[PDB]
Amino acid sequence: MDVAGLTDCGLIRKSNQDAFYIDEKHQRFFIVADGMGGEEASRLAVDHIRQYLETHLEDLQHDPVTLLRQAFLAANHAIVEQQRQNSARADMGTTAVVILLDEKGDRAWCAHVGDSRIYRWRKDQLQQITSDHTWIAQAVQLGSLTIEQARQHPWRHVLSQCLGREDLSQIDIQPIDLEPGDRLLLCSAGLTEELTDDVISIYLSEPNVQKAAAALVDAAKTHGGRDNVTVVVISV
Ligand SMILES: [Ca+2]
Ligand SMILES: [Ca+2]
Ligand SMILES: [Mg+2]
Ligand SMILES: [Mg+2]
Repeated sequence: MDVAGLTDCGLIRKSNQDAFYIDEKHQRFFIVADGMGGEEASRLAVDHIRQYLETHLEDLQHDPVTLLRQAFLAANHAIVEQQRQNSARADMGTTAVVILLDEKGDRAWCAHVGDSRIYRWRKDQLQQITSDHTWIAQAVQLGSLTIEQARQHPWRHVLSQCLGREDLSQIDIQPIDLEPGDRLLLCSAGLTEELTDDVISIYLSEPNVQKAAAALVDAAKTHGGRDNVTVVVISV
């Protein structure tokens, strides 16, 4: 498999509070986080999830749901501890999206908290796997609010879940089976606020994943680059 990752401050923001990690050694897991002390929070999330998976993958890869829940909870606690040991950054928080591949490499466990996304691409069609933890997306799902005005709503990106909360309740985890030639995309909402799914799907069709990742970021900036933007692209 091939993988590429890229983060960019974008054209407007003063600093980049997104972070990411790719397991380049063994290609087992991939992480993107979007902070909001947001830089501390996203860095804690990425580091703690990485270290937890590195440590427990061997023992727990047979129970990926428990492994992922425990990794996310470790990150959550680390952020909450720093909130307590820090009045200034008392409300710091971050999203996270994680893919953990099984040993064989043709199943991706997708885990997330927040409005960063995982997508799967296949033969020029793109599917969003994760459902945003936003008050707005919850409306579209269970009630009155179309994707039409939801994508236009001003509270579009207010989070209903984030890492860094004592009362973290929801960690969404689901498996997806993979076929050769599939692409997986982990991204912060800096990408999807600028690029429609149709546009994203085109850049993902670029055979070279390093080129696809760079093109996605460049495209997000050419479209306005209003926020930090991070992508990880995996070719199966
Ligand atoms: Ca942010
Ligand atoms: Ca954001
Ligand atoms: Mg097959
Ligand atoms: Mg724009």
